[PDB]
Amino acid sequence: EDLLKNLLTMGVDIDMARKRQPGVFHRMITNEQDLKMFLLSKGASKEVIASIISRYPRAITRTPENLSKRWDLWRKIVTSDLEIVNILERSPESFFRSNNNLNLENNIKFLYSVGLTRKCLCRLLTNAPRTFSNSLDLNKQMVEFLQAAGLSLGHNDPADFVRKIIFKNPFILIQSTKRVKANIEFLRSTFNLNSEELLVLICGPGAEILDLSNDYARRSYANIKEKLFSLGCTEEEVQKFVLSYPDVIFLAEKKFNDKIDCLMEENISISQIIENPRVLDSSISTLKSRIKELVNAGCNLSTLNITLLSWSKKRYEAKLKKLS
DNA sequence: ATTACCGGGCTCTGCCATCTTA
DNA sequence: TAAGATGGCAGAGCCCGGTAAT
Repeated sequence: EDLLKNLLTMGVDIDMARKRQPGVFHRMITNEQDLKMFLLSKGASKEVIASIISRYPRAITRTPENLSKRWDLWRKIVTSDLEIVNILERSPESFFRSNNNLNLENNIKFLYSVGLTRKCLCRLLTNAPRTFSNSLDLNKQMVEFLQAAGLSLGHNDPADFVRKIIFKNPFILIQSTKRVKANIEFLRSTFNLNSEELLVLICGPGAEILDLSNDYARRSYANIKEKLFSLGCTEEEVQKFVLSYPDVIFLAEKKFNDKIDCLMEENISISQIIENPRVLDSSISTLKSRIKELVNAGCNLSTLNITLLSWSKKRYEAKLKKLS
């Protein structure tokens, strides 16, 4: 009876919560009060708590014992309570979507057995907390898939390919094997692509391509190809460009296009752009801002070394002063 | 003294469909 | 036989600066 009343004083968005997990509002007993006190005990603010419950109401059905034990387990990896509060504020999901603290502990044990340092586990938990609410079996499937993928390519020891991939791509363990697989084949088919260069790309600059949802990478590449084609770039140039800078794939089509256009409207050549791909790191606002200042000075941009467009504020602002 | 090369940091959460489970 | 547990989807960059090269 008191549920809807307490949720209110807690400042919970009751309507949003009702829509997310209706079943929680039909339970006879709930522990919203204990949860609030528990989360307060560990630094969480009243607003954070309200936000947490609004998003994952089932949170209020956990007991003081489970909560405390789960938290303790996380503290085997994360060095402070505050670090755990921030993770839960980001997404309540990993912490609250399971009450199975045995599975959690097995996940921790299994990851250690994979050869991962506690520092790495901390990295995994902080970046991809949801790794730890996966079933052990799900985490096993991915690790196996990765070993199998490692040796199916030219890797001297798969067990170490796994750890490299996990370090560069903390999110790898919260992707389906279907998704990752599709992204590897995309890369393999689309480009060259010998195993040795595939490995490097995968454990390096192109690591997060493997986390890309279905058809997103193929579609992004096809737009890049078209856009660059219409601009007089050959296929080999496009390939070279994307491989020298796979981050470009993460941009939305319109953003990529808009960014190319905003540069070339100031008469920077497409050749200048793709030979200095990092200029594509700066936002359209930042590029426009700097382009104004540069042309606002003696600069012609057509013959200027445009690398500065993507330099840190400090280094850019310095070069700009000198330029006057 | 200045630019090139290059890696690292942030936050990547929140929804829904399908099973398990009691 | 409804909730809880679980898997898996779609989501759509920008910035800084240490160190090597010049």
